[PDB]
Amino acid sequence: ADTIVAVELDTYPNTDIGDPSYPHIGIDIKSVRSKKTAKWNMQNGKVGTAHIIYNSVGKRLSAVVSYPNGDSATVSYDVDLDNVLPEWVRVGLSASTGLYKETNTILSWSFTSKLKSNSTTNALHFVFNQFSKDQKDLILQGDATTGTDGNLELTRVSSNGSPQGSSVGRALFYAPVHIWESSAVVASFDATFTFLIKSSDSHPADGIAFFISNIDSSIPSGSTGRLLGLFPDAN
Amino acid sequence: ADTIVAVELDTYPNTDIGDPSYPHIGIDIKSVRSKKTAKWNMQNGKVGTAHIIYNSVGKRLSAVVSYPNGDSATVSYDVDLDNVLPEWVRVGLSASTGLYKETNTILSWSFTSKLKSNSTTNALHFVFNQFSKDQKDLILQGDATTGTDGNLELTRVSSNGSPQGSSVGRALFYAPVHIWESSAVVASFDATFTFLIKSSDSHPADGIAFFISNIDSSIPSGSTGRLLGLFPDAN
Amino acid sequence: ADTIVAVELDTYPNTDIGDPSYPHIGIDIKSVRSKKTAKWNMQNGKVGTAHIIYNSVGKRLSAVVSYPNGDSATVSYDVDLDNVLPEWVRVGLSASTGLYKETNTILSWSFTSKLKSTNALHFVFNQFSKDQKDLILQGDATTGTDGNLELTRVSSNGSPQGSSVGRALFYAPVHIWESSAVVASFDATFTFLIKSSDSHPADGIAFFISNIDSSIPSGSTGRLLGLFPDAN
Amino acid sequence: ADTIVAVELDTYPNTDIGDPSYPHIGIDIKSVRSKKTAKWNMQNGKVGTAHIIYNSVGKRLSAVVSYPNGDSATVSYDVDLDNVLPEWVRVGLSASTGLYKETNTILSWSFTSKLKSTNALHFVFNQFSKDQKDLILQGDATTGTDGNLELTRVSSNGSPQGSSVGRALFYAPVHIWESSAVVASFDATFTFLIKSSDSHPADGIAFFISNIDSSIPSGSTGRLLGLFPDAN
Ligand SMILES: O=C(O)COc1ccc(Cl)cc1Cl
Ligand SMILES: O=C(O)COc1ccc(Cl)cc1Cl
Ligand SMILES: [Ca+2]
Ligand SMILES: [Ca+2]
Ligand SMILES: [Ca+2]
Ligand SMILES: [Ca+2]
Ligand SMILES: [Cl-]
Ligand SMILES: [Cl-]
Ligand SMILES: [Cl-]
Ligand SMILES: [Cl-]
Ligand SMILES: [Cl-]
Ligand SMILES: [Cl-]
Ligand SMILES: [Cl-]
Ligand SMILES: [Cl-]
Ligand SMILES: [Mn+2]
Ligand SMILES: [Mn+2]
Ligand SMILES: [Mn+2]
Ligand SMILES: [Mn+2]
Repeated sequence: ADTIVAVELDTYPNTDIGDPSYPHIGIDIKSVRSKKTAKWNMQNGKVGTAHIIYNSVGKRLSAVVSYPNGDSATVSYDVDLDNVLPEWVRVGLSASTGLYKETNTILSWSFTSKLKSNSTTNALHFVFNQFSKDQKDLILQGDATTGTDGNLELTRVSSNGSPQGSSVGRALFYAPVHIWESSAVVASFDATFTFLIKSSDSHPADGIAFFISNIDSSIPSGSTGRLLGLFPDAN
Repeated sequence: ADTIVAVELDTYPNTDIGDPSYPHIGIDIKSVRSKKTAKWNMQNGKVGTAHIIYNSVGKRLSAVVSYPNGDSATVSYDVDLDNVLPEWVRVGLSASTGLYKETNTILSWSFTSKLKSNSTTNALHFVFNQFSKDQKDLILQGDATTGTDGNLELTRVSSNGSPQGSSVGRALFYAPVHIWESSAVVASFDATFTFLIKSSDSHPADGIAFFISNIDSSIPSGSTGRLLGLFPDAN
Repeated sequence: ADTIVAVELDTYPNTDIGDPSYPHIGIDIKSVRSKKTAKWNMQNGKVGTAHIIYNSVGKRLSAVVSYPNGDSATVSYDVDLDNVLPEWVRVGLSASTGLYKETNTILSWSFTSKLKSTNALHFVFNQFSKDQKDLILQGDATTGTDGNLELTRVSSNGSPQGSSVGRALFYAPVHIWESSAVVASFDATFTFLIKSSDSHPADGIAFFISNIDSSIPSGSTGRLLGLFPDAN
Repeated sequence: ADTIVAVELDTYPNTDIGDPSYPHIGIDIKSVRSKKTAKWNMQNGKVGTAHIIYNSVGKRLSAVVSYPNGDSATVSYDVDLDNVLPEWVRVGLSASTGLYKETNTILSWSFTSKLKSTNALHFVFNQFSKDQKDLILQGDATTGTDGNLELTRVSSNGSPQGSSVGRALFYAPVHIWESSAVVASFDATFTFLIKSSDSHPADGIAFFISNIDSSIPSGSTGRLLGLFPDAN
């Protein structure tokens, strides 16, 4: 199976598999059953921003999701990712729908990774504030598409604009990322994305995640719905 | 009194005032008596590197000090600096000597502060990899000088190069820094400096600190030696 | 007198002192009579963006001003700024009104200077604060609670006032060149909103680089854009 | 054929194909016969640094190569690279030897591309890894355990070999221009160590920008620097 570290924006409470009974942000270490969650008020049709932060000194993976009116949710988890991730990874965004559905629109995405030693460094930084129709530095998987409106649609949307159910899609940056290296004194990464989740359903579902995977990661078969395109099962 | 948050590279164990019985790196929140320390092997005459990291999501102030042979010490402390620091600060480097002495030479210093909200930001970044004789964007205090060798000598050195006792000096960046702001979702800062501590004494003393202070901070009277130019007393 | 290098966004043609007969962007080296200009269609009430670029290798000072519909004006001038500026400088934004007027609202400003062989300064304001401790405000310039920097005076009911001048300078001096550096470069970007109900908007906005102790020259409202004591 | 824009650090004068009669730095636009050159004193066994700078406003491609004693050579060429390069590219380093030889050791490489109206790519290698998954190595190029990138072949006892050619390309394609961008800029820096015990060092190192599927052209050792199929 793939190795997955992720931050989930989980719009649907699947209490059968350990979700809390409300929409939530979560930290996922090799399981869709978050090691840590926090209550999250997803604002239907509003543009939200997620920030994800980690470094090898503090060994704490932190995330905050916020909307323009000021409401925010935060979750942190203490973990040494050196003991979890392979040395080389790809980084990506994933989203899904199931019996319920929502747009999983990404308006922007930035990422920075640094390996530091004895000086004021190896580094990778990319930022997309507009996506292109043929975005050659992104690997799209599943239902994910980039449009001429400058956005990344992780899950399927109809020609009339409406989201579709039982959809799953992901976008990974093209280059592998050197996420740790034994001679480095500091390894850090940061990610930010902005998103627009909109639904006319009885309940929106399923959510968006930022994830870090093995370089050859692919969408697990059957990972629509509650598995967020990240995991083959709810274990 | 000034308000001080600092990371100390403490070369002399002052066990009377709560130092551990070995050289150490420490996190100082409004007291020279560190809230958290870790054992540190200072390598006499070698160039070391210190990295300091904080963000308002994880609320953990982390530091690591390392030398070219690979040895490193790390300390982290959980603290919400919003409840400690004023909104506007200056950032700086400080060092002292006492009855024992050492060179407190800074070879480079970088700093980044960011205030983020709902997007992929206000920011300040500076880096000095060489200091100038007349370094107009630095406020020097006490015995601190910049040379034509490209370094910052925080404490006094004789014409023959040898360090002097009972010395104290500091360098602050000229512009005030907006270290937190209530509408920001993320406030983060990072600092890195490289240093060369060298001594022929029976024991080196006293150490170097990176600090964040009120904008009008000055060297407390009598803060040579164990007080590291940061504090008026050992309380 | 001060030493001034500036990029001007000149909304009012003063053909009396060398302006072309249209609004224009210009490169100003120690005089308000631009060394190089390009025609500029200022879009009243729209948010524009100015990008300014220089490096000591190419020794070209370049600027472009653009609006969201894509219309843009560009101007470039070959100059070795080592021969013009003091080693240490301050960097700033300036604007003026005169007999005609406009808002000179800055929504964001960023700046980067590097000396490589690296020393570097970078700041970004995407929202300004009411009491902006790392800005030196001169003349009529204020920062509000709307996150913007108003370079010239605006009345309580929101409207711009005439014969106004104001500037904002970054607090720290900047080391703009150093003889041992292989590359000295700088870049600046700002976004602005110029709005006018006048018969003609005037006078404009500039990004400028000055001696560290620069102050608004006496009488520099109107066509002198808060930068120069005279039209020489 | 490939489409190539390059900055060459040319250690061997091939006056037969248009080189000046001295080692030189040159700007190459779709041909090995540089559009612009400048005399260059390569310092055998010393670590040098190359800085390359371009932006779509000034439309000047500039480069400087320098050593720690301060000696430097600079070359600039006015060109609109929108008219030359494909929208998407890969960026890389290339080097060759021929009948004379040298080490073509890269100690560090950084690159930044930005499209503003911002999209951006930045990478920095200050130490290379043995299995460098974000580099595409072509020809004789290898990465070691000493943290360096060896573009041409070196023998087990450390010495450079003749008629060798190798390149390293960053794994991700780069969006080097986009029609809606107001500013498209890129910058690259690399540090290198060219060492030779030969009667003359040869042939040199280049930073280059190519079509995304670029490969070493057949026969491009020696004076063609791994970039071009011929001297046209
Ligand atoms: O922050 C800055 O000053 C530079 O970023 C920008 C520049 C131009 C435009 Cl249109 C939008 C942005 Cl965010
Ligand atoms: O990392 C890079 O590629 C750029 O940084 C440098 C550039 C030139 C020199 Cl001499 C030294 C350094 Cl650290
Ligand atoms: Ca769920
Ligand atoms: Ca002590
Ligand atoms: Ca005018
Ligand atoms: Ca040649
Ligand atoms: Cl369920
Ligand atoms: Cl299952
Ligand atoms: Cl004691
Ligand atoms: Cl005391
Ligand atoms: Cl006139
Ligand atoms: Cl006059
Ligand atoms: Cl020849
Ligand atoms: Cl040929
Ligand atoms: Mn969940
Ligand atoms: Mn101590
Ligand atoms: Mn004019
Ligand atoms: Mn040549």
